[PDB]
Amino acid sequence: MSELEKAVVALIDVFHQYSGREGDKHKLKKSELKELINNELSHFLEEIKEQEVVDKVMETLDSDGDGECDFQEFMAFVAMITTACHEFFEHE
Amino acid sequence: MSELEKAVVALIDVFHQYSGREGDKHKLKKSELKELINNELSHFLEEIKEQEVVDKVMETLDSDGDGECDFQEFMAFVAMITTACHEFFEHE
Ligand SMILES: *C[C@H]1C(=O)[C@]23[C@H](O)[C@H]1CC[C@H]2[C@@]12CO[C@]3(O)[C@@H](O)[C@@H]1C(C)(C)CC[C@@H]2O
Ligand SMILES: *C[C@H]1C(=O)[C@]23[C@H](O)[C@H]1CC[C@H]2[C@@]12CO[C@]3(O)[C@@H](O)[C@@H]1C(C)(C)CC[C@@H]2O
Ligand SMILES: [Ca+2]
Ligand SMILES: [Ca+2]
Ligand SMILES: [Ca+2]
Ligand SMILES: [Ca+2]
Ligand SMILES: [Ca+2]
Ligand SMILES: [Ca+2]
Repeated sequence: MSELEKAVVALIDVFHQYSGREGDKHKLKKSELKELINNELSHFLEEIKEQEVVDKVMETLDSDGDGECDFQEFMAFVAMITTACHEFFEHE
Repeated sequence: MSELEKAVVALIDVFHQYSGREGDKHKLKKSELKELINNELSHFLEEIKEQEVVDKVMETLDSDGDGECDFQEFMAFVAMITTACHEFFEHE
């Protein structure tokens, strides 16, 4: 597989690992999203240590308003992060 | 870096490699997008061998209508592919 293909699979993998912990196995609840961010984005995002930060992050990502982050919403989050880093690294 | 973080960097890397070949170094023209798809998505997408396919792919991805695929448009493309694979692999 190419680096791009492996990246696609990694995105699916990490979402699977975290979404499947509790409740709906295909959505991230607050606790699952928090742990995904804290364990897997520790170099890109500040560690979440406050309930109010958990709440605001979910509120921002939950565009369909069901209180959880589904795969499409997770991809939008990944796009946000990647775009920020693209602009940072390319000086855009 | 986590697998998720490495994936983010890979997306930026592959876009950088292809966008920087010709013209605007931060957008993919038709030839650059074609080669990105053919070289880097050879296991996910059928190889593009026809001008009309190149044209339709760019037409679909070029949501701002400037004739090229920028980073945001590339991320939307990655989201399309990853979502398709997520649904395939999770039986969603
Ligand atoms: C690509 C990531 C990165 O290196 C950032 C962010 O996490 C994200 C884009 C913006 C980068 C920062 C903010 O945090 C970073 O981790 C850090 O490397 C960057 C510093 C060095 C703090 C400069 C600001 C920039 O926004
Ligand atoms: C995750 C990718 C994948 O494995 C696919 C696609 O490229 C994408 C999701 C859908 C998969 C297919 C179509 O092409 C694939 O490469 C292939 O593995 C899948 C087959 C086996 C052809 C079954 C249909 C499915 O849509
Ligand atoms: Ca869950
Ligand atoms: Ca939601
Ligand atoms: Ca939804
Ligand atoms: Ca270019
Ligand atoms: Ca465009
Ligand atoms: Ca644009």
